[PDB]
Amino acid sequence: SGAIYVGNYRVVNRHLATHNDWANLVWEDSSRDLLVSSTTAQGCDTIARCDCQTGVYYCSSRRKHYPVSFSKPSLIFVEASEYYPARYQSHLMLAVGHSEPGDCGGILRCQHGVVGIVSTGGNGLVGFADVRDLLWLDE
Ligand SMILES: COc1ccncc1CC(=O)N1CCC[C@@H](C(N)=O)C1
Ligand SMILES: [Zn+2]
Repeated sequence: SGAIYVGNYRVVNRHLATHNDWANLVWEDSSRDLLVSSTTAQGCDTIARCDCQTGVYYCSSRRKHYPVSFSKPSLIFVEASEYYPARYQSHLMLAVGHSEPGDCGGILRCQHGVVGIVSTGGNGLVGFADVRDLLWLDE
């Protein structure tokens, strides 16, 4: 679990979005596993605007943060779940690192701010849904 709170928006994994998220829907993209909903309270997370390929992510299944090198956002094949059939997930960045399904939502951050959130994993890899291209989150 986990979310990013920026201005009047909450960014979550689309597969973990709640009824309140879908009733206050701003934007969603199944191909990215992202959903953004509106909030009443103001958020203070800073979104990174950069091409960093190194950062730190939170891993809830280890109660730890790990430093990683990650790939640039791209289309990557992802196995089926109860949420999606097998498909290419877009804007996904991969790194070598531990993850489990409940780790989705953990933040990846560089020195500039929030880069994205854990969205996939398996076989010792972890994948993060990028948010740095969503320039509208700041206005
Ligand atoms: C962090 O995720 C995991 C890690 C290890 N084994 C499995 C997982 C779970 C996983 O990959 N999922 C969860 C359901 C949505 C899927 C998607 N984005 O299409 C990804
Ligand atoms: Zn950066």
